[PDB]
Amino acid sequence: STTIQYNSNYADYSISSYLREWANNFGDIDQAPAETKDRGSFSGSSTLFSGTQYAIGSSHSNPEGMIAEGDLKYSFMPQHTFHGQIDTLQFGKDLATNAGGAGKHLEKIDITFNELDLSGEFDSGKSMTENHQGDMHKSVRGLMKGNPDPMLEVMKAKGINVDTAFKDLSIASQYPD
Repeated sequence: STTIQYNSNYADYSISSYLREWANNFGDIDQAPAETKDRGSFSGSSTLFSGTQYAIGSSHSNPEGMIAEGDLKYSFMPQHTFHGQIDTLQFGKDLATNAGGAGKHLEKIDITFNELDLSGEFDSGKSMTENHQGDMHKSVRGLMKGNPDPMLEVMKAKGINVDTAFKDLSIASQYPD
């Protein structure tokens, strides 16, 4: 089952209120110019467009960031679809690089989803419109564009209550203080 760990400073927030705050501050990646448009980084595999971790911070001089872990694949040219399976999804602030030999961490961890089972399939013979409708792609793309609604819809479809405060959510445990 999906469970959640949360920093006690967010005990009164819900998934919805937290992600709306996080996404507003992360901002829309597509409104950043190339020089500062940070498309994130993969680690965990010896190749460029896939990995066991994907980490991305705001392109708008704000500290918000998110980390996904799982079997993470990006189809690159020509359909640019994120697919595979996200097992862990973490939101917070202040991404920093781990020691080399590797990946990133959030210096301020706010919310972590454990065993999220957020997946998407890619079929090169389907259109870009259809491939972009996979749960993993639409939800992560939306967050990158400052829009938490697709991820919230995916979480509701998983039976996760996105309106309950973390302190009252039966699947959520506070991080120790």
